Amino acid sequence: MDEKLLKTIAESKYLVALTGAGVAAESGIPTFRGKDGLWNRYRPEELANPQAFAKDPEKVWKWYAWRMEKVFNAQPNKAHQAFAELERLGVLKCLITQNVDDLHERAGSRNVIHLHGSLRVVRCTSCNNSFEVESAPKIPPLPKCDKCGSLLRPGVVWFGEMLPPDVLDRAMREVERADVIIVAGTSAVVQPAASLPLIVKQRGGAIIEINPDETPLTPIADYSLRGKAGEVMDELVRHVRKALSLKLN
Ligand SMILES: Nc1ncnc2c1ncn2[C@@H]1O[C@H](COP(=O)(O)OP(=O)(O)OC[C@H]2O[C@H](O)[C@H](O)[C@@H]2O)[C@@H](O)[C@H]1O
Ligand SMILES: [Zn+2]
Repeated sequence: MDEKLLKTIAESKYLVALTGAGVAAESGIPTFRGKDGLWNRYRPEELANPQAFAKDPEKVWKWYAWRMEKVFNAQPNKAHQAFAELERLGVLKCLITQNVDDLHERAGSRNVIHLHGSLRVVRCTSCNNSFEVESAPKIPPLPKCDKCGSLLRPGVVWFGEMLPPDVLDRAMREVERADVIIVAGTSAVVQPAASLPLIVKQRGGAIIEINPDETPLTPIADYSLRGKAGEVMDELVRHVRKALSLKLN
């Protein structure tokens, strides 16, 4: 929280952000890895992959319906609010997230890229029909497509599956032009998302990591703030807004 950091942010020409599950932790949603991580209690090999879904679609759907209810009922936290405000102020140009929740949107964020899909989306496993839901379905019965009758599935990206080309390309273009990137709440291990901040640094930009833990990205982060995203981002944005308000214009 030194002048240099605030300066880097306030004077940035094209700041972007990459967020992970840690940014939703303060909304009561557990992260995937770490202490109470979901992947530590639930096996990603049975809940986060096409093979498992085909084997037992009822089990996978029951789990996602539960997660959907949790997210739809959760509220955006101070971190979500801070990112939306940083965008309102004209500083944050684009927010790229690995999160499948819609908390960034519900906080007011407008230019959001969902690298790994969204829990609000449900799509067919056979035809191209897809749509959004207001609340979680009850399982059983298995959600079936009203177009061809085939099994529907959560509109999220599972392990081994390819991120939508257009989505990753858009994110790539964003980081290729960013001079500063805030990387908050992500463990920096899952690819290709984890490689996006490297693009910014390789091109000459700065990395600002926000995470209570150190990660594989920490060694190259210009700034690495050990704290919760809610507290850190709220303070950072308030300081940035103040700095901007002081400019003689
Ligand atoms: N309050 C907090 N504020 C900021 N960061 C936090 C907070 N609480 C926890 N974290 C950090 O959030 C990070 C979350 O790491 P992950 O659980 O691996 O979440 P993520 O990086 O988004 O996962 C990537 C991807 O893998 C998953 O399978 C899934 O598809 C996901 O999108 C951790 O490094 C953790 O320390
Ligand atoms: Zn269909």
